[PDB]
Amino acid sequence: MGNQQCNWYGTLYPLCVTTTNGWGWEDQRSCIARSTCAAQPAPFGIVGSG
Repeated sequence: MGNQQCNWYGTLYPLCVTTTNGWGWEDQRSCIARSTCAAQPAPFGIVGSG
């Protein structure tokens, strides 16, 4: 397991790489596109430990 996360201005969201083309939905929850997920500035960005 090794996916990127979306520290969304504080909250957390799973990244939607297939919907990396904007906001998407997956994992029975809402996923945020790749850059829209993490590409955002700090403290926004890729979350997770690895």
